[PDB]
Amino acid sequence: EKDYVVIIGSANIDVAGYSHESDANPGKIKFTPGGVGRNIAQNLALLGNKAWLLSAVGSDFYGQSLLTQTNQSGVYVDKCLIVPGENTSSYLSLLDEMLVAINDMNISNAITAEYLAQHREFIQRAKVIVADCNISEEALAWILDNAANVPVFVDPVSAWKCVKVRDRLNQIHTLKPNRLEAETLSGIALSGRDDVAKVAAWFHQHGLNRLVLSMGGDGVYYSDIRGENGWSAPIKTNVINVTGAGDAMMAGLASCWVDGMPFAESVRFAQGCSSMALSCEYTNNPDLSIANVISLVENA
Amino acid sequence: KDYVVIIGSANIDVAGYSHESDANPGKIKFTPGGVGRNIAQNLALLGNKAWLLSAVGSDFYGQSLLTQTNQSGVYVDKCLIVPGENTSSYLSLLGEMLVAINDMNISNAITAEYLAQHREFIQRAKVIVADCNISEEALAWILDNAANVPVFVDPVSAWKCVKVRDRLNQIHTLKPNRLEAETLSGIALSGRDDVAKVAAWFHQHGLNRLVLSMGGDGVYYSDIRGENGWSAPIKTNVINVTGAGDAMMAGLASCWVDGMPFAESVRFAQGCSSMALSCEYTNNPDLSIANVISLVEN
Ligand SMILES: O=c1[nH]cc([C@@H]2O[C@H](CO)[C@@H](O)[C@H]2O)c(=O)[nH]1
Ligand SMILES: O=c1[nH]cc([C@@H]2O[C@H](CO)[C@@H](O)[C@H]2O)c(=O)[nH]1
Repeated sequence: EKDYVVIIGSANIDVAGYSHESDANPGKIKFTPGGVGRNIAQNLALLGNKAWLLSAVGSDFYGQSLLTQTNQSGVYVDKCLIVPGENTSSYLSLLDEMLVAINDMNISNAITAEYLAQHREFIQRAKVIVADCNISEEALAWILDNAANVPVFVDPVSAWKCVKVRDRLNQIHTLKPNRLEAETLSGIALSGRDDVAKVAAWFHQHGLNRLVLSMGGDGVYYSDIRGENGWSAPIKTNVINVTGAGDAMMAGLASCWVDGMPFAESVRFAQGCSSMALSCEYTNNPDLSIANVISLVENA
Repeated sequence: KDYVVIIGSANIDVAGYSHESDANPGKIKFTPGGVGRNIAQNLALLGNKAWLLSAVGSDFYGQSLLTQTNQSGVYVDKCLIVPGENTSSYLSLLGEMLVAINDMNISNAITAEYLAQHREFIQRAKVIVADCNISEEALAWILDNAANVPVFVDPVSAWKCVKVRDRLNQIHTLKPNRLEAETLSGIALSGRDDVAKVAAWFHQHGLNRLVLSMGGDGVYYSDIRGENGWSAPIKTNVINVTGAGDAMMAGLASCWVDGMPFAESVRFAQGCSSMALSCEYTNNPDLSIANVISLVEN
């Protein structure tokens, strides 16, 4: 089939260092593919979609390895950028539960409007576009201004990076904030479940088509500007690794949209994807598939 | 058609610098590391045909470590890619160093069986450099099968050096720092007054040549045949101390292979160390005979 999805976002090398026996201590150090956009792209390939990553890595060899590893999970990485003389962005975590974390993502800024415009007609012929908020405001504005009626799904990434979305909700098809992100955007505290209707009305008054609000233990509240809303309860999971849960949920939303699925069922399915990510030791679960998510959901 | 063989570990060093002081912005640098791998790179840069015998895992980042190493001149074609293992790494949080993690278990994949599959190739090298990251069995194998090829040994750390203690009579040149020499000999190196005694210990235990680096005090060198002396440090603007010992070791082995006398080899080696010290990286990209000679003649 000649249908594809375009993901525009960041590709990181995650580095986790675990202390044992808590100067130079022995321990375990794991390099993994990371970055919200790259992760999403990988989950979409595993969900069986033709996925193209538009992203940036540097010439530091390890950048090329990141791309290669990503390509092997199914992702089309050929249009990605290899920036001369820059380092490949990275997310470093010192664990024991995370003690300290460093965030080195300046190369995100190389994902420019000029870069994207050189692939304009290719982006405009995608079935859906997914964008994360690691990219600059100019680059996100470019995507939203040139989507040519292709739905743009936006992953807000963090309370800090989500704000670039506030003035452009009327250009985003589906937004998936967590509690802190939705509070930051709307300026309305999400104290309890009682507050979500008000926060959702805020998002829709500001032009957002569809809100997928994840509220942790409280579940997911979903709301469509056309009137449909509801709560979906969490899928009980024994959680091994929370990293990648949101990336899984975003991938499942977009895949379900492209597959022709209704909103409420797409949200439940997305929750299942997330659940698969949660019970896996990795940022992405290699066993994520329509089959297994369907099996995980129907058994509930 | 002459070459040098280096047997040791190949790491990815990761330096994370906390910037403004949770998820903190900062800088994270991935670089090639590992004593053996570093030495091999310095030897290629000094113009020698250098072959690395080492182990990396199948984690893609391993393959690129090899590729980057190769790009610096090193023949990486005989290295091991261990299925379903991770590439060893040295993680550092820095500003001075706060914490550092050491993940080097793949070192154990550099086995006696592995080396024996390249036995005749190792036995035709001009010199063999081995680091003490490898297991005691693997180091014993090298020393037992060097077939009269000189083995230069980098002791790596006070912890890892001890595997050398019972086999000094098989090692051509050993390059310990103060702490390593103290750990091996059991003789404290309190002041300069102690080196003669430490050196006599090493020679009574069969070591051919000692190159003892004493930090600020310089380098003390001693040959079992009688020659010994102090060489004063090369006054350097130190930017990055990582890699200084690896440059010094490379320079010793290169100078030996080049036919140089001991004392001149030590001065030259110090110059290499100096180039490494004044550089931002674990290896200086500008390391060369030309530049070391030019640095030394002053
Ligand atoms: O600011 C950011 N921090 C962390 C990530 C990545 O989130 C992944 C989990 O969702 C994780 O891989 C990290 O690299 C990002 O893309 N932007
Ligand atoms: O036990 C060890 N710690 C650190 C290193 C490496 O030393 C390099 C500097 O000499 C540095 O690259 C590290 O990887 C090693 O090989 N073994």
